[PDB]
Amino acid sequence: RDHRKIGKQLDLYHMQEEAPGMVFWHNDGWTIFRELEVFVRSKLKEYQYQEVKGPFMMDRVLWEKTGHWDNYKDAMFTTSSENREYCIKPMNCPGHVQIFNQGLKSYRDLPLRMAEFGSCHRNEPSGSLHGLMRVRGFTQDDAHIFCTEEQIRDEVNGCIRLVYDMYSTFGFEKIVVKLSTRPEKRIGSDEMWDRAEADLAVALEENNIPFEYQLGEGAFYGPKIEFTLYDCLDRAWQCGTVQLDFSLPSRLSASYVGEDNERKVPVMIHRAILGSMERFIGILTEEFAGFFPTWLAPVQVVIMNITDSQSEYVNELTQKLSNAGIRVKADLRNEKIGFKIREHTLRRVPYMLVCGDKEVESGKVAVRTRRGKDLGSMDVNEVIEKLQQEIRSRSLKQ
Amino acid sequence: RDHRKIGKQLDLYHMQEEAPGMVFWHNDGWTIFRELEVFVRSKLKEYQYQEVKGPFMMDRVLWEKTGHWDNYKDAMFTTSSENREYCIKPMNCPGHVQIFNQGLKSYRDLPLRMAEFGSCHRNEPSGSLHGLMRVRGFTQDDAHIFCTEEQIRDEVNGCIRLVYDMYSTFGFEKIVVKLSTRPEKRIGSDEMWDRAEADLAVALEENNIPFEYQLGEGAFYGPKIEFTLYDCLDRAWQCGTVQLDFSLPSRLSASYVGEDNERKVPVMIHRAILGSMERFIGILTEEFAGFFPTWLAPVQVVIMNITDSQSEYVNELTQKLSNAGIRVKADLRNEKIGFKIREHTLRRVPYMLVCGDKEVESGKVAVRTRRGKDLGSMDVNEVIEKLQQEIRSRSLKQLEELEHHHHHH
Ligand SMILES: Cc1nc(N)c2ccc(-c3cccc(S(=O)(=O)NC(=O)[C@@H](N)[C@@H](C)O)c3)cc2n1
Ligand SMILES: Cc1nc(N)c2ccc(-c3cccc(S(=O)(=O)NC(=O)[C@@H](N)[C@@H](C)O)c3)cc2n1
Ligand SMILES: [Zn+2]
Ligand SMILES: [Zn+2]
Repeated sequence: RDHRKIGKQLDLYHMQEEAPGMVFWHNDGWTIFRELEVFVRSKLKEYQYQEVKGPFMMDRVLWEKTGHWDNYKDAMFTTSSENREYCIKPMNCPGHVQIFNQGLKSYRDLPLRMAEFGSCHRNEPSGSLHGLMRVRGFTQDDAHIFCTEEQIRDEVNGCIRLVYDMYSTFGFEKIVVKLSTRPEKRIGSDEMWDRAEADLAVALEENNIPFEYQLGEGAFYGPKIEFTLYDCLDRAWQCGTVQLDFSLPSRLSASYVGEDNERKVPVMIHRAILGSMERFIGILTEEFAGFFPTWLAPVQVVIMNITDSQSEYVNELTQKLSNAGIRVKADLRNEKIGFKIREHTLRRVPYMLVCGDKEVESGKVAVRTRRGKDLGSMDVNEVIEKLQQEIRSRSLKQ
Repeated sequence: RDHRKIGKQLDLYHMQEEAPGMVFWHNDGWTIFRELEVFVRSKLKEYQYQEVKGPFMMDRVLWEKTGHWDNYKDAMFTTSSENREYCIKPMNCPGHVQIFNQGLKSYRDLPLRMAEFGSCHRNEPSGSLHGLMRVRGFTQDDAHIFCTEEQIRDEVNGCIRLVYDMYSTFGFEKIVVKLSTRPEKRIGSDEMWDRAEADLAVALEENNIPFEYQLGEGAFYGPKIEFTLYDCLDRAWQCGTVQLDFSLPSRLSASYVGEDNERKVPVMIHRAILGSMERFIGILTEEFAGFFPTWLAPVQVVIMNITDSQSEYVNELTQKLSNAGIRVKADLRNEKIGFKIREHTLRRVPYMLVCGDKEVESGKVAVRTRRGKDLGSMDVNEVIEKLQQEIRSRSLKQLEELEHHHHHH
């Protein structure tokens, strides 16, 4: 099952030829995107990240300094104003360094972990575009960690642990790791590349991760660990990535005062855990075949009446569920109850609550699921507490 | 005092010449921006809005169809790929209509209220840029409501109610209101403009809102109610706006099946309540002189020790307040208590919890505020519950406080 077909059926998003590779998130798909942002934020809270927002575009001059112009030119969208040329950012790193560069820094500030849900644009050839997997405008759950050489091992280990921690929520059984080494066009010395590739290879082995080399596929600024997930057709897609950069901070004049009073350039680790939100949503859509776990489901509960005799009770329950923080809708249409149930089932709404006269008298609800399971009559507070528990725990099934 | 000065003082954001009019949001300014998004979302929910995201760019051909190319050329950034020209969006409306246009719509689907925190770029001349108030890249708390002619009154009224509801949280109740009428360069017939302008005036009148006309200041596609807020120099900034558009939906082939199975074109109401997030933060910054309400404050509480002896205790408390959902920092430095209070007052931190030996003993904290007020010792759990309530109610004013700092009484 193809995320593009499911995305249309569940009204998640669309794309059009007036904007190739550019996603229009509809309400329900955007709800998924936002829930993923909430999840990421909760994880970055524990791991102590800042969260920032950089500018959408910056002077071409700045992208010339980083090496992006010489090593990344063809991917970049450019625009002009008042005789100055700007690049729409294809990466968030240079903006993060700009923010790091505001205010004197010392060893006391390191490791400084700086995250952003960063909108990137990369001008992918149109013949290479595919659904949500390969687009031109996407958002990374990005971060750059500024640290000392002595902190590299712990900080890279932290990124690796974050990947497996977050991925375990979604239950991925196939996670293939690649180590992508020096590409033909690059910055930094061969010596720097030797150290950076060895640091990543050793980090993988210390974490007991079998990996394969992907020769020549590293970033222009540094080698990359890539966490690869697989779509329905078993095509490989880079999702999480951890990269070691001994070059950009220097090109952008980043420095701090060390514990020993020597002013030094910080090491920068680049990482994304999900990768791009769009691609990760494509993956989840296929992985679950549109049956999103309850915490991610655009609409968690639909409550239906049999006739308008139960309209008032249905409205009351809907407000009660909604105030409990559940994404709930009332379906009060003059349609047969079996017509309503089938519609919400096909929409993959996890839970459907049916209210007939028996339910109104008892203060209960008849509960069924999108898999056709019939949970019978349940008391309203019990369904609320069960749902709240499954949402709060981000449970994989139930 | 200017929001740009306070912005530096509180490390909210900065700007550089490498990106004129593009904001770099630091952690603490982004915290305020994010909390405003949460607040607006709470209202989108209550008022029954979808929330969507349109793409940054779309073909110039589409922008030509709207009348934006003729009427809005100067302000648009363009870029190209594979011999096709794209406009970076200056508004979110055309993207919303593209979403509406997916799948057959019926009168049953109306009113359809579609919100977006919509990132816009407008190529403002560099000479007229001004801090956060006038930038090139900004985010509107935007929405378009697609409705029938019979629904206009209720839907415009709903937007007006939403403006006063949201502004009341900040203590803005006496709002200056203008009705901006047809500009010299416009689309749509005189008849359509007469109607749209009357509809907005009747809505204001029905709501007992005094207003003035502002001739020729309407959007190219429709007239605008404008809600003005003032900065420290009493300069008038457009914040909230509610607009009536009988032109764009037809230009972009929007339709729905009416009750007699006839094809109809939806009316579109545009509105932003805060305006742009950047401009609204600038306004709040100046209005409160950086004394943001606790729910918005980048750092809500600072816990400080006197000597090394209380460091262990402060850390326990910081962890405890942090698990309770409060934005809290520890200040463990070898500095005098008064030195710390002055710093965190300049940082506008609502509450400062002072921990000496006697506090370690009794499991309590000595509470001070950024307004110089000594609130005595309180129990940790008492402080937590009171902060939680101040945050959840989005209270304008602090514990035991009559009047928050605000420039306009
Ligand atoms: C053209 C195109 N289309 C997509 N759909 C894409 C989807 C995802 C990615 C992608 C996502 C995360 C990371 C990277 S990366 O280039 O390997 N790395 C970076 O960008 C780093 N600067 C970042 C992790 O700090 C790339 C890149 C894409 N590029
Ligand atoms: C150039 C520039 N710089 C800013 N800082 C700006 C800050 C805010 C605004 C602004 C905010 C809200 C609304 C409008 S508007 O042009 O009047 N109206 C619209 O854009 C409508 N399409 C929308 C409300 O649906 C404009 C426009 C700005 N333009
Ligand atoms: Zn990066
Ligand atoms: Zn609009």
